[PDB]
Amino acid sequence: PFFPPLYLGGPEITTENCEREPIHIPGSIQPHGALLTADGHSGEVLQMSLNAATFLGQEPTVLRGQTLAALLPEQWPALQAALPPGCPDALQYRATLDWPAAGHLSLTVHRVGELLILEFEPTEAPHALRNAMFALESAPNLRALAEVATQTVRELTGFDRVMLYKFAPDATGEVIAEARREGLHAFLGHRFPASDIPAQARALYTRHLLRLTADTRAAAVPLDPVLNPQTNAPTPLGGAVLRATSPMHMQYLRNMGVGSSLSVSVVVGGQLWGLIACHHQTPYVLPPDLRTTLEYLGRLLSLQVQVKEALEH
Amino acid sequence: DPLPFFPPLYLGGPEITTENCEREPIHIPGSIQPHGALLTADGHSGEVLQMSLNAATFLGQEPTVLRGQTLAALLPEQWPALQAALPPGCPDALQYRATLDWPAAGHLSLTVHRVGELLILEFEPTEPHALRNAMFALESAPNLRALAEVATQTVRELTGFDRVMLYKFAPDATGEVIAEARREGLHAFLGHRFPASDIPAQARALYTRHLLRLTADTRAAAVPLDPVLNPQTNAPTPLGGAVLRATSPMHMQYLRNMGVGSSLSVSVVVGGQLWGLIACHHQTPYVLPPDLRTTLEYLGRLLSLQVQVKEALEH
Ligand SMILES: *C/C=C1/C(=C/c2[nH]c(/C=C3[NH+]=C(/C=C4\NC(=O)C(C=C)=C4C)C(C)=C\3CCC(=O)O)c(CCC(=O)O)c2C)NC(=O)[C@H]1C
Ligand SMILES: *C/C=C1/C(=C/c2[nH]c(/C=C3[NH+]=C(/C=C4\NC(=O)C(C=C)=C4C)C(C)=C\3CCC(=O)O)c(CCC(=O)O)c2C)NC(=O)[C@H]1C
Repeated sequence: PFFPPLYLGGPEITTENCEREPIHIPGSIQPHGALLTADGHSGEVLQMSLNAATFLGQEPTVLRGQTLAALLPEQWPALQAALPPGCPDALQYRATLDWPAAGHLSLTVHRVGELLILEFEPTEAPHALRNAMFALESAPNLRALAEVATQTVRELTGFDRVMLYKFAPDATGEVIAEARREGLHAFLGHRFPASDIPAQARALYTRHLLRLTADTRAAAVPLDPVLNPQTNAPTPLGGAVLRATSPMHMQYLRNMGVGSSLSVSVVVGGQLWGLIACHHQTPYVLPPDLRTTLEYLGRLLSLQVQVKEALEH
Repeated sequence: DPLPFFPPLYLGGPEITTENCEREPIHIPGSIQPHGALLTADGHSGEVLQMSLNAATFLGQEPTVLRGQTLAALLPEQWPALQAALPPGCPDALQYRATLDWPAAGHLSLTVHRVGELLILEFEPTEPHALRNAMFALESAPNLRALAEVATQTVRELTGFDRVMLYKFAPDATGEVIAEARREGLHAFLGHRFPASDIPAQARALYTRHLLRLTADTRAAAVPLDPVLNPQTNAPTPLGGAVLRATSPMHMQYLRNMGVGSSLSVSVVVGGQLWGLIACHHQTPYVLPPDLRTTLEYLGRLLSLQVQVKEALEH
């Protein structure tokens, strides 16, 4: 099972008890965006991120009483239809708000039980994803596929290091491809132990396919209240992208000199086959539309990985 | 019985009947549909070899001035990118896409692929989160039928076609409409099954490699290539990879009896085999711009993944 979260008085994590930290309920978000939680029937704002006022331009109390109906007039019916009660929590709906305070905000929503979870991020507004698509499909073999993948992500994103990391039967990992800026250590062809990705994370990532950490020195921003009023229990945030990262992982990233990280699941036959992993040496907020392209590449790559191992076995 | 291709009409081959369908060489019609323009050019030197007769009106240049320059002089910014994305020896399914600003014709969608030592270049006029939301809605479908229904309804909402079907093949190559989303007043095709000779066996081999094709006007005349034969070889030009390829006149007649003016279709390919077809009908002529087609090409890949995922939850 899991320990209780810190903010509920559970034990601090060490390298003895990695497999039991409760990552999906850290009660906080990364600061490049804002998070609200709302009631699925009334649309009543229940929890908000302490930085909401920044992105939404709203007096702190005004929000925690208001309703999505009133708060997002055009979006609120779309949310009802898009996310019916009973739908999986992996289902996301996104729209773009041309919001008064901040030019354009990206809105992504999904439902956990009776709770909707809204995330707000700055956004903006050609053929590389189509070109990348055919380039993945014309690769002769798994090795060539892997090199095209990492190189494509690197040209689309500018990350300093993009690796394709591949799982072995006993959760042992290996870097089979890597595109990187000049002058970095090379992680190509290395293997790492199975505890580097603990079992409770491996389950979450077969379900939700993208996660990121935009700044490894930034402090988390708490939800308020931290417990869901509906349940007086921790809000599950496993599916939110703004979800705050475990401090045990952020400490490992600083020991490496990494300012920003992103990763994408490659799920083959209902099992996590590997990851597209991105390093950057400095902080880096990847804009939602660009992330969506990596989301597409994850499904493309997942399909082609199966095609290409089939022509070996 | 499977039989090898007739020579094309313009090399003295016979005309086609219900008796010799599987023998029409559909990959070398020697012509394009008129809503765009097609050039061919030597893979290495860049010399322009063939062009469709209509290429003057889409590119605003005399045919002889166009043929007298190399791609390095006609598309200076694109030629080096053309060389890097389509190296010699690469498969003919590998495509490269770029948008152009052309003086006379506005914004131009350039799609390139290579066949042998020949670069084929197609030019078409080109013009929020629907795809992303569509992607998530496809993956949360409980089951195959739900998935079929979401897919055909998404595709209609994105294109507006009168009738969008998901057509699934059986082991003996018969087919059955397993889902459709159609316009009020149209008669359903849901549940009908059709014989194996409705898609002949030379077309099934073509449709596993190239994944999307379309007829924009069932009543337009084809636009010839000029010259019709490749000066490289004095053999016909492989146009099998070209979305601008003109359609067999046999199939264009079947559609006019149906009252159909426009046709599009996307292959769903599973385990290296053609699992089925996303098929779209329209009663009037109808041209879908290339960036919109790209969204359909993405969905055809996503659906192929999702179908496997759904079938494996089924034993
Ligand atoms: C006592 C627990 C430890 C631990 C926990 C932990 N690790 C993750 C996530 C990841 N760890 C990864 C391992 C690597 N990243 C690299 O860059 C390299 C080498 C180049 C390795 C071997 C990876 C790829 C992830 C994925 C997450 C991501 O995208 O960054 C978590 C999950 C945190 C969360 O879900 O919020 C946790 C709890 N890691 C250890 O090394 C031990 C000390
Ligand atoms: C003697 C040859 C005949 C023939 C030729 C032919 N047919 C195709 C391609 C297709 N035929 C299809 C059949 C149907 N279309 C429909 O709308 C329905 C029912 C709703 C059916 C049963 C389909 C789906 C295709 C694929 C292409 C498309 O969807 O438009 C070809 C290939 C054309 C080419 O690649 O250039 C050919 C040569 N059809 C016959 O029925 C016989 C008489």
